[PDB]
Amino acid sequence: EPSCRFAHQYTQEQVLQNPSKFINDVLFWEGKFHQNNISYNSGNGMSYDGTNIDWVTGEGTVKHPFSAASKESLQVMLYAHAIAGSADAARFLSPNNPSAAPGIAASIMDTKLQTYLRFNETYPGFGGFLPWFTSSSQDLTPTWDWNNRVPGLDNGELLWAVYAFIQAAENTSNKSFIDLAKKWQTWMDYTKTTAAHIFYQGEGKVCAVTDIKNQSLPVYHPEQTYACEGTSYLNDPYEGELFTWWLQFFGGLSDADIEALWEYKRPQLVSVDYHIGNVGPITVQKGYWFSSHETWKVLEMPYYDIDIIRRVFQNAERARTCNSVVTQVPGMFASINNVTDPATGDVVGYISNAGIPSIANQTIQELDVITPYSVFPTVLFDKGVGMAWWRNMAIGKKMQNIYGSTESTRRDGTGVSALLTWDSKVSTVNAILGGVSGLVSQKMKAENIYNTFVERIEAEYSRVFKNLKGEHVPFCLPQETVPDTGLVDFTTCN
Ligand SMILES: *[C@@H]1O[C@H](CO)[C@@H](O)[C@H](O)[C@H]1NC(C)=O
Ligand SMILES: *[C@@H]1O[C@H](CO)[C@@H](O)[C@H](O)[C@H]1NC(C)=O
Ligand SMILES: *[C@@H]1O[C@H](CO)[C@@H](O)[C@H](O)[C@H]1NC(C)=O
Repeated sequence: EPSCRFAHQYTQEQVLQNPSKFINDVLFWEGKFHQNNISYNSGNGMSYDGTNIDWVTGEGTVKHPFSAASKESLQVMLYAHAIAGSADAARFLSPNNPSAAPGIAASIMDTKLQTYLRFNETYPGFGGFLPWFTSSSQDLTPTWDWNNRVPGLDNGELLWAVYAFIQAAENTSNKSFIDLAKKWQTWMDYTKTTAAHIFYQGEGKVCAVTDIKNQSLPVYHPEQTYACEGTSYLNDPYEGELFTWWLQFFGGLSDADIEALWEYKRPQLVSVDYHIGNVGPITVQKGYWFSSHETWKVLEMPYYDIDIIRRVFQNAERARTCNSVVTQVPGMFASINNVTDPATGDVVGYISNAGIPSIANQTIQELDVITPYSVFPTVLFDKGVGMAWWRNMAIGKKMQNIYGSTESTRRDGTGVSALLTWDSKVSTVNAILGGVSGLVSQKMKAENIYNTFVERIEAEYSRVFKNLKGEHVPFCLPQETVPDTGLVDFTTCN
């Protein structure tokens, strides 16, 4: 029912007055991203990173034929909600027939698993993990750059997503769905047997990227070797922390090695105070860039069951929203694709370093490009405020399309990334659905690792964050709009 260009059909206050109505429109159009040759390959059930859309028409043109376990995790998390019978996930997957959404998720995940297993057979050296892959043909291949290279961070995200999906499928008591869950449990369980050998160097050091001698050789072939790429380790509180937990619970590490994981991580967990103009001080967890993307872990594991953690991450959103108000930015910041050059149709590059410099490890930042998915952590705390920010960016010229929100816009409104990706779109969807931490905590409790998670993560956070300021500072609403400088809405979405 909703118009493609629904964002400017609402006022800001109307979004706050009824977030659910607005979200219902959001989910409908976000759902249109979920099509063959747009966001995934229906032949092998594998994600594509996304696709370019035509500068003028806003229709799919040039797909990204590659993806990674990180995008897989967004797709899988959605399917976890869909198979559990979530009405919102159904709005996304199957709006004209909600009752079919579980079956669609089940079918694709069946097809997907087959593809994962063919990849494992052909490339056993990955030990059941996924590199960046080409998904445009029936069988997966590593992208050229990712031959014999496997990232811990991305796989950590996928593994907890699959963990959630398994629980969701089994919660249905549908024997078909339970059988599917058990096959996925086998896939997931295999990674437990290889994780430490592939990614754990020792003394609490976990490879960010592991270099494989030869991906064609089995994990324990007499010639096979694994080594960390350089001295980049998963040692910080951002997305890589999901993989830390994988090693801890399932990797077969000693108690001394588990202690070493958290000890080596401790110096990267830091309390800092945001304070600009009359906003703050607000005590936050120091970010890498304080890109929204860095908070991803809270959607996969029940971090927010711990009050000190919930309070620290709530503070993040006080800082994030109000920072944009005080610096007069009509959106918020996250790692994102740069604008499209209209003459070529090509994205001009990728902007990793977009966040909030004053509360970041990396202070050298590009802040000319804003993105709707920057709201996903705000959405977890306050759907209304999250969606108000989302709306403010989506009303920018060309920032809605027939597949939902557009990747990104310049904050001065002189350029747009004419692109769709899972990262810029379905991150937000998964935040709207409340993450999968609920499903995960159920399975964690059943497998008696929940109490360990809570004890450990409360200890680590409570040791650093002792004297919170700014907890009285309300979330801020957008005060500036994206300038209209002559860009024209897509002809299929105006
Ligand atoms: C992956 O391949 C290895 C080695 O051929 C095999 O032992 C393992 O069972 C496979 N993984 C799964 C989940 O079937
Ligand atoms: C990697 O192992 C495969 C499988 O035996 C072998 O055929 C291939 O030549 C190896 N690659 C290199 C560069 O040694
Ligand atoms: C993004 O594009 C702008 C021009 O629109 C350019 O000045 C900037 O350096 C680009 N950044 C990246 C990281 O590609």
